[PDB]
Amino acid sequence: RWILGDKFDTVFPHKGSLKVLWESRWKFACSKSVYPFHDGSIEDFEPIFNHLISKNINDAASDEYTQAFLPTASALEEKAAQALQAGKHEEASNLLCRAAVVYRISRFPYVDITKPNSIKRVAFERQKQAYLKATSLWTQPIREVTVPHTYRTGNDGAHIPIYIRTPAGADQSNPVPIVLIMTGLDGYRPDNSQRTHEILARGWAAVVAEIPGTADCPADPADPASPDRLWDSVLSYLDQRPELNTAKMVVWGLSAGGYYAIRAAHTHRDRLLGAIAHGPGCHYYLDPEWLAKVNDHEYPFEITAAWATKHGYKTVEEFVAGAQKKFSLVETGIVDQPSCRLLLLNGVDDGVVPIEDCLVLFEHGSPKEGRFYKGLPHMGYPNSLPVSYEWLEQVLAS
Ligand SMILES: Oc1cc(O)c2ccccc2c1
Repeated sequence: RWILGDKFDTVFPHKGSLKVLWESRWKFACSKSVYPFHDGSIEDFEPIFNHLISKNINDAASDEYTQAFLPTASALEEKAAQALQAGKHEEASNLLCRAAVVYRISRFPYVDITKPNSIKRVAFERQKQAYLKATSLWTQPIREVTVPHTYRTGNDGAHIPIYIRTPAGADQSNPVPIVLIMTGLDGYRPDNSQRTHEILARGWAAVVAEIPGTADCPADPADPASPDRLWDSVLSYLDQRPELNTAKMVVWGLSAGGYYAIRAAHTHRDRLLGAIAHGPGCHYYLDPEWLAKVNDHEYPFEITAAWATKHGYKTVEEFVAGAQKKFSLVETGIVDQPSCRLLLLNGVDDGVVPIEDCLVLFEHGSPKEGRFYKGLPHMGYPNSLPVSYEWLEQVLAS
């Protein structure tokens, strides 16, 4: 049935084994300081994972996993405190960024938005504090703005915390283009350092916002229209900001954020020059046959429990039964209207969201843009990253 083919019916070897996950993927990813260990150091993680493997802790959702990371984070914060006092601001920033990655992995894969007393929420709260302190020392610092949700209705929260970073020379006389990052299930606003570096290096502003049913997003996760109101608030705030040119704006949806990039490309087409959807779902990812096997593929841990809560469902059974008809951009007809330019990027052999969720968008609305990587899993890294920046350079060209 699925383009994924033989791999669909496979149980991936790291399933329920943090040992195999580490030894076969995460150890290498950590060494290279690439996702999910970007900004991070193997010297910080190897002792923690050796501890987790020795105690045979495989459930990332459990407190035993989360709390294994916190003493390392503490020691890094003290090393940073020492570095700062000695006037070593670059070292202190790096140590705090390293602490942020330790907190990030500790709260993998999902901070439960309904359980604010959870250790993973506490980990995320400490990560944000570490990260803001680290980035306050940058020549172009990341600044948090709490955007009032003026377009809030129903069960929407009041406040939209976003990260903004502006390149050197950005002012009312010379306002700069905007790349608006929409983050994912396991990546929130502090998890995008290198993306902000690249955006600023091309003379653009970086704005980072979390998606409904994650992190500090106030959008009603149960209301499919909640993202539309969320972006009405964010885009209205950016319109007012004198140094940011909203006439040259692109949205960048990462993984779970890809759904929201695709949706926004239709709902807000007249306010966007373009949208990138990186490893997106929009329809077939909520197919019960797909959700039956999604836990058996490349995602480091169980995903269906996190997905249930992120889609505003109290139970996984209720999620599998109801999600597609409610949230599908195809089923609901969101795709049957025009869109701004939309670049779809993924691995052909994505076992997290199906490649069919890129391909189906070519059978609706405006012409779409795509590059899909043969034999590559979810996100189609590393190939899919540099093409992202090539496309932004074209769309935002002077
Ligand atoms: O921002 C992201 C999010 C992901 O889920 C990724 C997965 C694999 C490789 C890079 C990623 C980057």
